[PDB]
Amino acid sequence: DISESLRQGGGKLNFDELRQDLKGKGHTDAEIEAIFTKYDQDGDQELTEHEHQQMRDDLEKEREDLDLDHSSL
Repeated sequence: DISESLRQGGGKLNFDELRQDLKGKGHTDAEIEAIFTKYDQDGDQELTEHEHQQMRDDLEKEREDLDLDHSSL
């Protein structure tokens, strides 16, 4: 509940869809679209779960800790 939205916040991140998470922040899409490419975490922002499924391998090479849900203190 504490974390990201649902359709976006729980599936895939897309520039236009990532907005579902961060709807309303920048001025023109061009500004945000470019800015993220350099400053965004992944510089991709437009990738669905289906595409993510095929392309990168995060968990292939990463170990999560045994957490419960959200716990940012």
